Amino acid sequence: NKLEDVVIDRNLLILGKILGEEFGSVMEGNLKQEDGTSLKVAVKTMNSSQREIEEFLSEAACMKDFSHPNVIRLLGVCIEKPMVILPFMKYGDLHTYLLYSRLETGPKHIPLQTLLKFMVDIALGMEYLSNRNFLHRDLAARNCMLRDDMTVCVADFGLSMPVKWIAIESLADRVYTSKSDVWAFGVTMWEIATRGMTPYPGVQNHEMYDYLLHGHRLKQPEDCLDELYEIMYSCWRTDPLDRPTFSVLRLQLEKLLESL
Ligand SMILES: Nc1ncnc2c1ncn2[C@@H]1O[C@H](COP(=O)(O)OP(=O)(O)O)[C@@H](O)[C@H]1O
Ligand SMILES: [Cl-]
Ligand SMILES: [Cl-]
Ligand SMILES: [Mg+2]
Repeated sequence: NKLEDVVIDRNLLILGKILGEEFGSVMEGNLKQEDGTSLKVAVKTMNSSQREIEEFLSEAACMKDFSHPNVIRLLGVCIEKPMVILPFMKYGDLHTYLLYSRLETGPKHIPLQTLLKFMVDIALGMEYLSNRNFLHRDLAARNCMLRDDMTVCVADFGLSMPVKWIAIESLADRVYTSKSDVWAFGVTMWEIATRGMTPYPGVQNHEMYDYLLHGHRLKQPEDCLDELYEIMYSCWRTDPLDRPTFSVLRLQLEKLLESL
């Protein structure tokens, strides 16, 4: 009953072109605001029990209350069939951006100081979520969005295959904790320092557990500072408990950036 303040009236929403397509489609849209003005949004669609539907609205109400510059907001949900409504980020996801920087007509070559700042943004957003015991469960550069001022925010968390982002302990069992998000953040850092390489070249998805079980990890990128590799490497320690917290990671990266 009380969790209806997360619901948006359908006729305040206009749906346009598809941005992306398995168990959902994401579309551009316009949302009319209490302001009277209209905002550009991205809309992701997704039993029929009353117990299961309240569990969704609660989670959504939770996410709508998140307010941090490095965490994307949930604007609300429309129910026709549920659709979650997020602000549209014109500059798109960090992974594509990273690939474009390696091509003419894309952003310029991204210097080290900018790549590190991206990692600090993501660490902060992750620290914010972790502080609220909210597991992300799908961190990767493709899920880090660029705001119009070029700050990075984490996205596509909560509300419920990317094998190469999944921590060893989570491959082995049905186990996902904050330390698994930390593993994923290391992979995301590696994606950023490689300017968008797919993790583990030469390793196939189905080989990933055997490969990790043998103690192999993502290799240091060619010209990336030893200090930076040490930080990402600590994210993949076999024992989840030996991995640093996000608060620890975030300060390590700030101090590294500050040193340059
Ligand atoms: N809030 C948003 N604003 C703008 N584009 C978005 C937003 N959320 C997702 N997208 C884009 O829509 C497409 C589909 O997103 P998604 O289904 O989350 O796929 P992916 O697996 O690439 O992250 C992607 O290209 C993604 O970058
Ligand atoms: Cl590549
Ligand atoms: Cl590798
Ligand atoms: Mg996504």
